[PDB]
Amino acid sequence: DIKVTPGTSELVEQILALLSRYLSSYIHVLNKFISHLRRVATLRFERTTLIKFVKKLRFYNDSVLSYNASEFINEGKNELDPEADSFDKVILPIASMFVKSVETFDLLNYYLTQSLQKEILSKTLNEDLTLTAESILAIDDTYNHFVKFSQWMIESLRIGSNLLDLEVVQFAIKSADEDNIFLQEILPVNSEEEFQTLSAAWHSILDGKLSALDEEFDVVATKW
Amino acid sequence: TSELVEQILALLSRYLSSYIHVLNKFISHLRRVATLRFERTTLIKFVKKLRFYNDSVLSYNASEFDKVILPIASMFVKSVETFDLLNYYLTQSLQKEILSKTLNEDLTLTAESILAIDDTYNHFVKFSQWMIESLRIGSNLLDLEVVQFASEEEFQTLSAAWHSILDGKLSALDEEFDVVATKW
Repeated sequence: DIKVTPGTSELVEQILALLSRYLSSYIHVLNKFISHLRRVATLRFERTTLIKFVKKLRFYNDSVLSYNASEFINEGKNELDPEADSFDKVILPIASMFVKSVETFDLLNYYLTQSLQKEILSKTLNEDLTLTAESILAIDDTYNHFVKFSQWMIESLRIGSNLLDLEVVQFAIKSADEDNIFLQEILPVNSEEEFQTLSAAWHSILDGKLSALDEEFDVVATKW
Repeated sequence: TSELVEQILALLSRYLSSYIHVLNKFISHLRRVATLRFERTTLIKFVKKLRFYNDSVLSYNASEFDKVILPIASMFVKSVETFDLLNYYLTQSLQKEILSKTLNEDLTLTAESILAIDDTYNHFVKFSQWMIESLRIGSNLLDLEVVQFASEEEFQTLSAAWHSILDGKLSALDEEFDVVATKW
């Protein structure tokens, strides 16, 4: 139904630029932490795990920044009947990349803010090596908003399926055995113009979450 | 084509269920090794995600162009990059940590289970790469990390050969999994 226009490739690159900024922010703070952890001999193997996760995030970020949206977008001259790309089809690969990246950040956040924190305390007692409570809060907040953004893109285009579902959203749903961001906070709507508007609002909400994250990340890296 | 997508997804479900099975057993056995408490919790996080993917795939009923291929390729890519993270944690970092904390080999993986884990992974990577490239749906957003460092009958025919190769690998894997589980 909805067809791509000559502004679509721009919109896709702006959406992907947010993901690059989210990936680049972790790359930056974890590069700094991994470098500091060279001095702590008992965290040798946690350090190699974090380096694994960083290599992956850099891989995703390098892929996002290499994507030439134009290559994958066939416009018309003005709705070339059978050949202008459908909008939902142009967004699907982007939503797919968001979903895969969100599920990585779910695993990495849990390692970095739960498991590792306890392990660092258990091995060293050293609160200087831990994240601040405000950084964990900002990590969780940003993650929840990228998850909701991703749900928003997918459901507003009706491109959703079991294969594009996020763990945390399905978990919140299934917790229907009884400020509820993922939940029956539903969504509906209806043209590329209307998509562009809501994605302009989301861009601004995500850009604010990311500046806050960066600020907390700058503060914690003070300790190192 | 419908029963072909169900065949491809079933291989993915078998790969996922096989890890779910052996890690559920590992996690149980770690239940009372206090020095391994927070490692056990990270494994539980990974298993919960593999369970989630598996349930997703099993619930998916093939009944719906780009809007069929791409969610499926997307699922394989996302599953593979996860097993890439989990294999590294499970066969490298955690193995060393286990040796460092316990001082013995009673909880480690066999050298053979590790070879099987890596062999299956490498075959799922080549399989995923083969499908995506042959179906000409490749993009930076579907690339696999590891592939960076390292014709109408066509699809049907190679699918068949891969289904046979993978079925074997999966069977070898699950063999080595039973072997390490008896070791514990």
